[PDB]
Amino acid sequence: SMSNRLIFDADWLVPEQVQVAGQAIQYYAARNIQYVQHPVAAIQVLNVFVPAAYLHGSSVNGYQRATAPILMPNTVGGYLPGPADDPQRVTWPTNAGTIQQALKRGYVVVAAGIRGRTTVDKSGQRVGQAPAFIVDMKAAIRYVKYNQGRLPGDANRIITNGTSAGGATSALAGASGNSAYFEPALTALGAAPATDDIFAVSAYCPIHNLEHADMAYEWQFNGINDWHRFEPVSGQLTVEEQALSLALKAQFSTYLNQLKLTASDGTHLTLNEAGMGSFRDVVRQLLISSAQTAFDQGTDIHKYAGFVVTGNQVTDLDLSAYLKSLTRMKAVPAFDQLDLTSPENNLFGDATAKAKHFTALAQTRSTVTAQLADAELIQAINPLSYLTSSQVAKHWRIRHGAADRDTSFAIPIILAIMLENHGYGIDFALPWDIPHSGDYDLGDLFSWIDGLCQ
Ligand SMILES: CCOC(=O)c1cc(O)c(O)c(O)c1
Repeated sequence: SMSNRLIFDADWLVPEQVQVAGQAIQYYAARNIQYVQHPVAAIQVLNVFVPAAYLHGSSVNGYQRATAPILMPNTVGGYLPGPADDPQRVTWPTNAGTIQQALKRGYVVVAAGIRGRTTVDKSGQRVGQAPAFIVDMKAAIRYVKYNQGRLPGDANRIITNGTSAGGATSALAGASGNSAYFEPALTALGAAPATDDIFAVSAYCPIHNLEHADMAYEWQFNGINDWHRFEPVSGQLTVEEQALSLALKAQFSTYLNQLKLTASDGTHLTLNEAGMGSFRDVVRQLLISSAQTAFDQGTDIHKYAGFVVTGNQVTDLDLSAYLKSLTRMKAVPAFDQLDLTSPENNLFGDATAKAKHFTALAQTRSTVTAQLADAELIQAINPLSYLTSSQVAKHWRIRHGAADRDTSFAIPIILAIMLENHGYGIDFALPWDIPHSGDYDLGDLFSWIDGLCQ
């Protein structure tokens, strides 16, 4: 209700510890904070965790109570609801281990719970489909920022983190700070009256740019006709699927070209009608760079086909061979399925429709009665749209595993290039033989954060 003043009180913080890696880590916790006045779902609370030193005058890793970074991780996966996390948490889904490490690192952590596509309200009405997830994420950011100086850590040093859908969530938050589009939703929630622009973005395999992901996917996996994706399940593409695949691949050239992406010197990155060109060379060079890094560590990079090694250097790559050994994960279309059965179909549904299309192609060739999601909505939840009406985070670190087949490498790469083309700081890589996952390189992530904040 409006009796909730959204005022944080450090006296709520109570001491706890967690034994991790030969050390007990001392911290304080304040759990289940209602971060908006008018929540529609019980999941809409946030936890706050604080290195013990910050309640005793002391410092950790060069940070203090007023200066510490605020890590805002989320537990969002598959665009499902992400409960408020907790270093003591051991039920799926959780990044408790990351929270432990971030506390050890001296970060304040604010783990907000976020509605997802399956979330329902008191009556059993869906209230977690787009753009609920980013609205909630923003509402939690606003809470923190409204509470600057009551809440430990620096609210001008918020750094979101997330994996997959959670990665897109982190990314979208960094891209869309103070976007007018979300104002009516936040106001309807009674979120705190403060800004929601953040400082830095960490994102692992962000499943974003959803309305172009079908094109990017086929540009990559066309020619590979068997797919493999909890139960082991697999199929073989139909002629119809193959038709869509070939068409989706072709269309990707047209989309990619109009982006006007450029390389470091200044060359327009392009593709011809057959999907070949300087942009494909960039993808290839990034995989080559990923393989070299592993090679230098004594890793057998020939686990996957295609790599040319000359002496001690990965000099080239047969991209098609690699992709064939990587294997295709999703059928066609990969994201906007024609029978509305994908997570993203469900994501774009509403209180009325469980699922919608979000591309012209899938709406046109729909095998089930369906409507197209609002064009402004699709646009609003795509990070890329804010780079080409908001204040954007200036610092980004993006990772997508070279063994991750959940979305085309082209998706994170486009994001990284746009960021770079437009003057943002951007640390990008496709970590060798890394599957769909996140938080696997915390030592480098934390070092990157420490580079920004100290
Ligand atoms: C399965 C874990 O990762 C996900 O969050 C995720 C989300 C999506 O929207 C996807 O399309 C996907 O392949 C994975």
